[PDB]
Amino acid sequence: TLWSRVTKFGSGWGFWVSPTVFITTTHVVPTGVKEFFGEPLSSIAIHQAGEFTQFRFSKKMRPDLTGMVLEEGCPEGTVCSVLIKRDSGELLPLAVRMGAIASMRIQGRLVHGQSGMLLANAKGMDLGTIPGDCGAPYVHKRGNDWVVCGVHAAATKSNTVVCAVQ
Ligand SMILES: *[C@@H](O)[C@@H]1CCC(=O)NCCCCC[C@@H](c2cccc(Cl)c2)OC(=O)N[C@@H](CC(C)C)C(=O)N1
Ligand SMILES: [Cl-]
Ligand SMILES: [Cl-]
Repeated sequence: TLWSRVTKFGSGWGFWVSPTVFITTTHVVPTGVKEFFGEPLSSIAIHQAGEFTQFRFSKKMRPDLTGMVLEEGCPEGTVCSVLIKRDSGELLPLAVRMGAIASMRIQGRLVHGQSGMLLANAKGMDLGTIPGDCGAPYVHKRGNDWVVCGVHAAATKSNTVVCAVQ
């Protein structure tokens, strides 16, 4: 069910935190549209800053899901999994050790987020390092309660990643 939250969106992915809250990276979001997921813009509260986008829908969009904890990044040193899917729906998690919060200009856009380091398989598949992989969530486990703390925004050709954080 965790992976059923990861949804193809625009030029990447996003993540359902709850039935009404969807997060993604700003640069993958469609532009010049009258709706997202069939809902009018009048029924969505949208907040975008520092390459983090949050949609709060007035209607229950993903009632199949429970709510989980969304936090604004994680402590330095946390090991997260980036829940990358590819177009088949295949599940390809990327393990990352997270570093410090900062704001970094990457290809003209300011990313407010956390850099991290990837922990040969990933490279063979360009995991995290193709445009279609952005928006995937960074998660870690607190007991058996899952915490999402960012969205994939950037990564070097070849092993630093950046997730945008609220
Ligand atoms: C998702 O859209 C994509 C994932 C990262 C990716 O595709 N990397 C392969 C291309 C790498 C180009 C360089 C990197 C970069 C530059 C400087 C610092 C860092 Cl850590 C990474 O460019 C990006 O990652 N740029 C991302 C889009 C920006 C608007 C944030 C990007 O391509 N993300
Ligand atoms: Cl879940
Ligand atoms: Cl910007």
